[PDB]
Amino acid sequence: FHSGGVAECEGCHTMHNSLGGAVMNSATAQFTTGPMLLQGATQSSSCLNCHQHAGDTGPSSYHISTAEADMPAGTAPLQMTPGGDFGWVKKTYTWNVRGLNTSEGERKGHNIVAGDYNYVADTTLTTAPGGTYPANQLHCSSCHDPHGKYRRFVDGSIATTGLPIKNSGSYQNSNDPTAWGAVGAYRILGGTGYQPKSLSGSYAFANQVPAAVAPSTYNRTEATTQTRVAYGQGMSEWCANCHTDIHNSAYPTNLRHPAGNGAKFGATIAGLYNSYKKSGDLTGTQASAYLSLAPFEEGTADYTVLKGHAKIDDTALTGADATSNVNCLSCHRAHASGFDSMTRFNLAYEFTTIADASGNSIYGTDPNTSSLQGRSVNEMTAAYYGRTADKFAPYQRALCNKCHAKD
Amino acid sequence: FHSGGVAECEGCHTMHNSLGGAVMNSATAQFTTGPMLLQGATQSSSCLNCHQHAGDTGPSSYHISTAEADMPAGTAPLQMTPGGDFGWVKKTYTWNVRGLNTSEGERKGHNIVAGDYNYVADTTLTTAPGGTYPANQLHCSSCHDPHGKYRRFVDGSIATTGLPIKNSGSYQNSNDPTAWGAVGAYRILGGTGYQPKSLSGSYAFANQVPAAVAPSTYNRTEATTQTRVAYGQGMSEWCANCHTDIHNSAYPTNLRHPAGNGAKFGATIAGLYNSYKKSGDLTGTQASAYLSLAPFEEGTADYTVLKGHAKIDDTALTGADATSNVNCLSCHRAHASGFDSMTRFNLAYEFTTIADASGNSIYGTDPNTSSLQGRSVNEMTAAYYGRTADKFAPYQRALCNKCHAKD
Ligand code: HEC
Ligand code: HEC
Ligand code: HEC
Ligand code: HEC
Ligand code: HEC
Ligand code: HEC
Ligand code: HEC
Ligand code: HEC
Ligand code: HEC
Ligand code: HEC
Ligand code: HEC
Ligand code: HEC
Repeated sequence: FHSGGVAECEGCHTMHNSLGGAVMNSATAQFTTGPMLLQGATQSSSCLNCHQHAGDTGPSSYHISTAEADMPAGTAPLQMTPGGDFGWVKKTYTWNVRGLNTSEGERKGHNIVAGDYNYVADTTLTTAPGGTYPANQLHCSSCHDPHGKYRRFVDGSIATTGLPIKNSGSYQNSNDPTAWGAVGAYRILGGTGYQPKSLSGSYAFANQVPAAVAPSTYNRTEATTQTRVAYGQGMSEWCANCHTDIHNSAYPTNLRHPAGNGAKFGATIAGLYNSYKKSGDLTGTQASAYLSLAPFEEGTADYTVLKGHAKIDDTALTGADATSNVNCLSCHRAHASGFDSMTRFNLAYEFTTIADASGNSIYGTDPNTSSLQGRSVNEMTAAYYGRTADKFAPYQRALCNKCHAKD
Repeated sequence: FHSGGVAECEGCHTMHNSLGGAVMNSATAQFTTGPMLLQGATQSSSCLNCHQHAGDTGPSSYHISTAEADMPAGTAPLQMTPGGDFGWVKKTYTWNVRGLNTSEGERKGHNIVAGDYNYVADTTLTTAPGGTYPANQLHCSSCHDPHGKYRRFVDGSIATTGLPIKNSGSYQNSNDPTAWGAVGAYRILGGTGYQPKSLSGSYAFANQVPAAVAPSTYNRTEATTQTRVAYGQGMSEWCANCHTDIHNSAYPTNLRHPAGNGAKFGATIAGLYNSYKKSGDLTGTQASAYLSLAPFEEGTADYTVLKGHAKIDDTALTGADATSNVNCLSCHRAHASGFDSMTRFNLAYEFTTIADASGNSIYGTDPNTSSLQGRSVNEMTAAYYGRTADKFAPYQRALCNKCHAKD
């Protein structure tokens, strides 16, 4: 559809809301289209009309959210992207240990605005924490560039114009940009000047598009092999481009957890990342010890090495480096994850698992517990992207001790 | 929260000092956390933000200090732990018998550093008496391990890694360490190599974690039954691990009061411990004669016997043994006690009580006396953990004649 840049130009837009007499999208009546001539009531329904295919038997191809008619109150959202399902924003859990605990769905993700799909905007976070960016204006075109104008050339520069776009910058089986044609940006997100016309403020992006290489055929379970995304240089600065006061390139002279190009691993931290396998099983290696729940920047922009370190198979499970950096997106899965702060981690209880009597592991036996937190064992399994009770310690503590071994 | 080891990982730390837009701890402004990313101005406010619940009607659950808004100048701190309240460090008493006497609150406890709770560091004791350990650096993580790394295995060995942690080593209704999972240390204190990263000296712990079994539901008055803590082997050596020159395993070849594994009771001393009930009432027995104000090591590490001799009820009031040792923590309650040298004893006046005219006992009638020492009778009662004028002799001398009968 997109193929690096702008797409089939009626795929998202519509001109008269009519094609063969029929309404092109029933959210608005015929002979009136909607906002910015799009197919939908908002700027995100024109994304969610072929993304979010209603009716799924697993994470299929490129979809990023699951229809509400597919999920009851007993199952998890059924698409496993590196961004995660937006269906997690409509999950409010109530478990009754020593009182009650409400883990509402507002805190689990970016509440995009989509009236026809009941994606209500975030009510508690009225603006972005860090900047002045509104949450009643956040759409899918608010951080992605829907036209995909941003290119990359043979010298790695990124420009809004010049040589035309031939394919996507992600997907390691892509092509290199030539002297006659450019390759589009990684996951066509805007940068260094991007602002939608629908915004009436000084909300211009001032950070470049993040260099990374995602793997093709990425919607998968991670019970067998892990999804390695290259995450090269500018992911933390791009997340800082709208959450201004959050990133931290200098630790400590800000007293925030470091995230940026200057947020290097120590030689101590990189050894603790490579050693950690389970709780107390500090026997890991440089190679064959990687966790997608805590990635790192590997802070170069050499796309040959980035396509080398981007593989669906386990042939590229190299661990940390002393010169490796810290992502924003190390914790905080990008779209939504279902863990009350959009993080990849269960941080509301002290150990993420339960050992059943003869000591193998489970996630629990009952939603009304403190360890499992008002959900099924299948929903906690799918929240860890199909990672079952094994690959973890039986009483494994919170997974953000990966690169400190504070166990 | 902790459950033997490291906890809900945002329970003490914070990453951006923001959650739902609001500041996670108002001692530091938003988008800057504090020292070591903790919730508070110091490393102890991140302990005292859910410990020390402001507003109490007695010793409730697990709290260790009382808020200053709960105590006037007429009442005592209201939590009775085996460590004692840190509120006792802010009690300066002035009684005017033949001049005046100032019993300042610096001498009554470990002055931890907490700027938001006005716990000022100790000014007279600049370092630890016995070592070179500073008092301007003492925090709750300075003698406890805040991550609780130290484990114990099925063979009683203690290691920093190996099998993971499932529960606390204290609390006699705990579980035994299995071949698949370890039990955390007694009262998660560090040992044999513990040193915080915030210290820039050679202050490494070289003594093991003390073997003991504390009783569950311990915050209580002791007007009815006593709180028996097992206190097994290494409490005196662990207190020696930072107060180096103080402990004494060989008496006399040091001329200090003995405290250690080699500081055994004599056959004379163990008989004097069992005989002492009150002043002059030397009629006690082996069984049914125990005082929590003067415990002993019972110097084994057999945790079955230690959980046997750890009971809130009076079913385990066995007295001394000829092979029993002497704690540090026999005198000197651990956190703070309010007796000008952190001891469990009133050692500033010759008899701890007053007989009122027809000879029953009181603690006094007036703070401006020598027997009651500038405090209420209720504050002296709560300083003895709710022990009233009875259970004592009417003119009972200083309680450290328990195991000598030097009355
Ligand atoms: C100028 C006054 C007119 C009139 C009378 C019509 N158009 Fe358009 N049109 C455009 C595109 C891309 C489509 C197909 C997809 C869509 O509707 O968005 C159409 C469709 C129609 C139809 C119906 C055809 C059908 O199959 O039902 C009719 C009757 C029609 N148009 C009439 C594109 C454009 C424009 C592109 C910017 C312009 C201008 C117009 N049309 C203008 C007109
Ligand atoms: C409106 C509902 C949409 C749709 C249809 C998509 N997005 Fe996003 N997206 C964002 C970021 C930072 C990434 C990259 C994360 C990573 O690579 O680890 C993505 C990725 C995607 C994909 C590719 C699948 C993937 O996980 O890589 C797709 C198909 C996709 N998006 C579609 C950022 C955002 C937002 C930032 C606040 C917003 C809103 C959206 N995306 C919205 C949408
Ligand atoms: C990389 C540059 C970023 C950005 C833009 C954000 N984070 Fe974090 N975050 C983490 C945790 C554990 C929480 C919840 C508790 C806490 O704040 O300590 C958060 C919270 C946020 C928010 C606000 C959410 C809210 O409910 O108010 C925002 C806007 C945010 N983050 C942005 C954890 C981490 C990390 C773990 C080590 C990493 C790295 C980052 N976040 C990085 C970023
Ligand atoms: C910062 C204000 C804290 C907090 C919240 C706690 N401590 Fe301590 N502690 C120390 C020792 C040697 C013990 C065991 C004493 C015994 O078992 O007899 C304890 C015990 C505790 C407990 C359990 C309650 C109890 O009395 O057993 C709790 C909840 C607790 N602590 C919390 C030693 C120290 C210190 C040594 C100088 C420092 C400082 C602190 N603790 C600080 C704190
Ligand atoms: C880089 C991909 C980013 C990460 C990681 C996060 N963001 Fe955002 N963000 C924006 C707004 C207006 C909000 C409030 C709306 C809402 O919360 O639904 C947020 C919120 C978050 C949150 C908190 C989610 C919660 O409700 O608890 C997290 C953890 C988060 N964001 C992480 C705006 C923007 C934005 C503007 C165009 C960008 C590029 C990003 N955010 C990027 C990231
Ligand atoms: C085993 C639990 C211990 C007992 C019993 C005592 N200590 Fe300490 N200690 C340390 C410092 C730096 C000081 C000076 C700071 C201050 O006094 O507030 C102290 C002080 C004491 C005192 C005197 C209190 C007074 O002001 O009169 C007593 C009676 C005492 N300590 C008993 C340091 C440390 C430490 C370093 C990490 C450890 C493990 C201990 N102390 C342990 C014990
Ligand atoms: C609303 C304006 C959006 C946004 C923000 C995105 N899409 Fe789609 N999309 C479609 C298909 C078939 C694919 C895979 C094939 C391909 O990428 O060429 C995608 C992929 C994406 C991506 C990933 C691109 C990358 O470089 O990896 C992104 C970021 C994305 N989309 C965003 C199909 C449709 C479609 C109807 C056929 C509609 C409408 C949209 N997409 C709308 C949007
Ligand atoms: C600051 C880093 C600290 C330190 C040094 C300690 N805590 Fe806590 N604590 C909390 C709760 C609910 C309990 C009882 C339940 C349980 O122990 O699992 C405790 C208990 C302790 C202990 C005793 C442990 C033992 O093995 O007996 C100790 C030594 C201790 N704490 C030290 C709750 C909190 C909490 C917020 C919910 C905060 C923050 C802390 N604790 C912080 C600290
Ligand atoms: C889906 C991937 C789209 C395709 C294909 C095209 N457009 Fe688009 N457009 C899309 C969105 C989600 C928005 C809203 C942005 C906002 O400001 O809210 C737009 C907007 C426009 C605009 C408005 C001005 C601007 O955004 O700067 C114009 C003029 C526009 N689009 C033109 C346009 C053309 C010419 C396209 C085909 C070659 C085209 N769009 C395709 C989503 C999508
Ligand atoms: C409260 C009980 C805490 C929890 C839960 C976690 N941490 Fe912690 N941490 C805590 C304190 C009081 C301190 C200060 C120690 C000092 O040196 O002053 C720390 C410190 C750290 C550090 C610094 C390095 C070090 O102390 O050796 C790190 C890297 C750290 N903490 C990591 C960490 C992780 C990964 C945690 C959750 C799994 C975690 N901490 C929880 C108190 C508490
Ligand atoms: C992919 C790496 C990564 C993960 C995930 C991560 N951290 Fe860290 N953390 C680091 C690095 C690197 C440092 C900097 C160490 C240094 O400066 O020596 C650091 C520093 C810290 C510090 C300050 C320590 C110091 O020495 O000053 C704290 C506290 C901390 N992290 C907490 C956390 C918490 C809590 C989590 C779980 C939410 C977490 N981290 C997850 C990599 C990580
Ligand atoms: C729980 C036991 C315990 C308590 C409390 C205790 N002592 Fe002792 N004390 C002993 C033991 C055991 C010895 C060693 C006796 C021996 O070596 O024969 C001893 C020895 C002594 C000695 C040396 C006696 C000798 O024979 O050499 C003195 C003096 C002394 N203690 C004073 C005190 C004082 C003063 C207090 C009150 C602060 C006190 N003790 C509290 C147990 C205790």
